[PDB]
Amino acid sequence: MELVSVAALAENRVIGRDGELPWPSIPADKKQYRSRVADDPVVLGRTTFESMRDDLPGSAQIVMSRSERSFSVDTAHRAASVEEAVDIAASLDAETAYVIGGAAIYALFQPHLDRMVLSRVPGEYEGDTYYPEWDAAEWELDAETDHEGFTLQEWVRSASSR
Repeated sequence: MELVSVAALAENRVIGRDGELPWPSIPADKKQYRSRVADDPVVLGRTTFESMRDDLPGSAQIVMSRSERSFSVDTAHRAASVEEAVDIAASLDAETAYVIGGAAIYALFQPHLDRMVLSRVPGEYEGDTYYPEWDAAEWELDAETDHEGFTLQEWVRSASSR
């Protein structure tokens, strides 16, 4: 298919403070992220990647920026656009990819995703890394379910019926 974005967030829709997220990681976060993204390649920022230099996601780790390439693991690589992020994920070996995302990533990828997977986590936070708005004719609800610490949320792009 193509690629699906996977971020976790609270009040003001805050992604996190240090990198991806300000809590360390609950077992439902690192198990839903690993049965979603551990086989599949992930497209992500310098906020989320300056973290994932320690913990890596799946079969590759793509950065949407304009840096020189070459980062830390051999499964870690750099996209210049959405077209360069999809062409590098399909060049390694994959049908779908994912996205942790982003200060810029979810805000640039929103029209180009297969799905917007999200994680609704309580506790209420100050205002550092921000997520985009959600609509009704751009994307519908694929799945809503309860998880350990949060609510899982799967959004699908607009499907034709009548």
